[PDB]
Amino acid sequence: TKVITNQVRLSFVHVLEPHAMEEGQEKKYSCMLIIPKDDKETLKAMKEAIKTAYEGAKFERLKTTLRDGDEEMDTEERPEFENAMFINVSSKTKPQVVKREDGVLVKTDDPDEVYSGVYAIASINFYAYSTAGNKGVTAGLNNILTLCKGDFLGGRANAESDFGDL
Repeated sequence: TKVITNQVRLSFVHVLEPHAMEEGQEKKYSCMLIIPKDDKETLKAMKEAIKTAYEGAKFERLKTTLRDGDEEMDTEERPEFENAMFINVSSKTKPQVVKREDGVLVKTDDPDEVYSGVYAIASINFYAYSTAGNKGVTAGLNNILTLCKGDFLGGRANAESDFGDL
């Protein structure tokens, strides 16, 4: 079940303080990992973990949270997804978030080191769910190593948002 990625890019970053996805829900810690499709190693490991979660709990019809950037996103609007897979990972408890300093790991909560767009190594853990007969395999967030580089991925609201009322 458990994967330690190579380099990925973080987006929708809520690892330092928890956030409610939707109104009324429990606040959680979460982020999106964007994984280059070049990274067979990480994606195979994910595949294998997903398999194991399924094993331990009809496969071809198995719902999972590992998604295809090029297929699901418009990569001219959102180029961070170009040629990438992506996965939203969540944790009810606070993950450890660290960086390397003089070769040792220390915690950081600097918003300049931990931000949407930053590159990182992440540990996650896949597991089976079943919620109001919503069934499948998902992944929990464990910890993050921020590599303290990458351009900021800023929120941009959509047209329906900007223009929808009038």
